[PDB]
Amino acid sequence: KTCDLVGEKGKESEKELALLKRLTPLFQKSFESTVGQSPDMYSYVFRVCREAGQHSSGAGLVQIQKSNGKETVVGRFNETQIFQGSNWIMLIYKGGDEYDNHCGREQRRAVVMISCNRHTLADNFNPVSEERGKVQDCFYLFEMDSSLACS
Amino acid sequence: KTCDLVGEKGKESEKELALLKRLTPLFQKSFESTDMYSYVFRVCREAGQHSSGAGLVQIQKSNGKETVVGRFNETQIFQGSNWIMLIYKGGDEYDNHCGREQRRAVVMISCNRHTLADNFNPVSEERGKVQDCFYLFEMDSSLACS
Ligand SMILES: O=P(O)(O)OC[C@H]1O[C@H](O[C@@H]2[C@@H](O[C@H]3[C@@H](O)[C@H](O)[C@@H](CO)O[C@H]3O)O[C@H](CO)[C@@H](O)[C@@H]2O)[C@@H](O)[C@@H](O)[C@@H]1O
Ligand SMILES: O=P(O)(O)OC[C@H]1O[C@H](O[C@@H]2[C@@H](O[C@H]3[C@@H](O)[C@H](O)[C@@H](CO)O[C@H]3O)O[C@H](CO)[C@@H](O)[C@@H]2O)[C@@H](O)[C@@H](O)[C@@H]1O
Ligand SMILES: *[C@@H]1O[C@H](CO)[C@@H](O)[C@H](O)[C@H]1NC(C)=O
Ligand SMILES: [Mn+2]
Ligand SMILES: [Mn+2]
Repeated sequence: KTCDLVGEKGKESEKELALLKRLTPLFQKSFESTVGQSPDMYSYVFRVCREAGQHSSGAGLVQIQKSNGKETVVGRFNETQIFQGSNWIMLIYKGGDEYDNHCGREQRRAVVMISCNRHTLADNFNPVSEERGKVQDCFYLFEMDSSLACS
Repeated sequence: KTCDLVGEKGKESEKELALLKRLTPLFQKSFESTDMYSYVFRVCREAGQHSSGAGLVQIQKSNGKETVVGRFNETQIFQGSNWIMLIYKGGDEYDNHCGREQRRAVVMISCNRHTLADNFNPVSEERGKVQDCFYLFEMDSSLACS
C-alpha cells in the first residue's frame, strides 16, 4: 500500500507519479513532533505513503493528544496530491477525520511544505499552524527539510 | 473591492484577512512573465482588459486571446515560515482537459530581503488530471519574510 493519486489507475498524472517515485527514499522514514502547552499538548506523527497510525486506518499523519493518547487522523495517503516548484515540494493528504464543530464538519487535511536543504535527506519536521476558522478548505500546516526538494 | 475569501463578508478567516493587509503595497503593481504565452498577475486587482475580474491572465501572443487563469473574487491565501501561497480559483473552463473544470492559479511567494516584489515566472501547468489541475507560478517578495 502506497500513496493513491486522483483518478483511476492510468488516468493518473505522470507528473505526480514521477514525484512519488522520487520520494521513495522517505517511505521507510518516520517523523514526529510535540507542539502545544496543555489543551494543546499534541504529538504529530508523519509518514510518506505509510501508516503513521496504530489503528490501521490508513493515516499518513496523525495527531496524538498527549493527555489521553487519543489518536486523530489528520490526513490519509490514499487521497494524496503532490507538486513541486523550484526548491520545494508540497505534499497534501486529504480524507482526514471529520470536524465535529468546525469547517462545515469537513474531513481534516494536512499540508506539508518540504523545503530544500542540501544537508539532509530529511529533518526538522515542524508543525506550523491549523486553519479551522473558515467555512471550508481548512487544514493543518507543517514544514520539513529534505534534499529531495532541491534542484 | 479586492480579494474575496470563502465565507460571508466580515466573517472570513482572520488569518487570511491579516495576510491580505500585508500584501496591500503590491495591490497597485502589475507583474508580467518574461514561449507562446504571456502571463499578467495582480494582487486583488483586474489583470485583464475585459472586465472579467481576472487575478491572473494568460495571453495568446499570436492572436491576443485573453484566457482567465484565475479570478480574485475567489482567493485563498496562507503562509508558512518564509513563504506565502496565494491561490485564485475560477478561471475559464477547460474544454478538453480536467473534466472541463475552471482553470486555477497557484502562486508561490518566497521571501527575499532585496525586493518588494520581483521574479514572477510561470513554473508549469498541470493539465493531466481528471480533476484538480492548476497553473503554478513563483515570485519573490520581502513581504514573505518573517
Ligand atoms: O471536531 P471539533 O469541531 O470538536 O474540533 C476538534 C478539535 O479536536 C482536537 O482538540 C480538542 C477539541 O475538544 C472538543 C471535544 O472533542 C473534547 O472532548 C471537549 C473536552 O472534553 O472539548 C471540545 O472543545 O477542541 C478544543 C478547542 O479549543 C481543543 O483545545 C481540544 O484539544 C484537535 O484535533 C483540534 O485541532 C480540532 O480542531
Ligand atoms: O480547454 P482545452 O482542453 O482546449 O485546453 C486549452 C488550452 O488552451 C490554451 O492553449 C491552446 C490549446 O489549443 C486547443 C484550442 O483551445 C485552440 O483554440 C485550437 C486552435 O484554435 O487548438 C486546440 O488544440 O492547446 C494547445 C496544446 O498544445 C496550446 O498550444 C494552445 O495554445 C492554454 O490556456 C492551455 O494552457 C490550455 O490547456
Ligand atoms: C466570481 O466572479 C465571476 C465573474 O463575475 C462570477 O461568474 C463567479 O460566480 C464569482 N464567484 C463567486 C466568488 O461567487
Ligand atoms: Mn472532534
Ligand atoms: Mn479551451
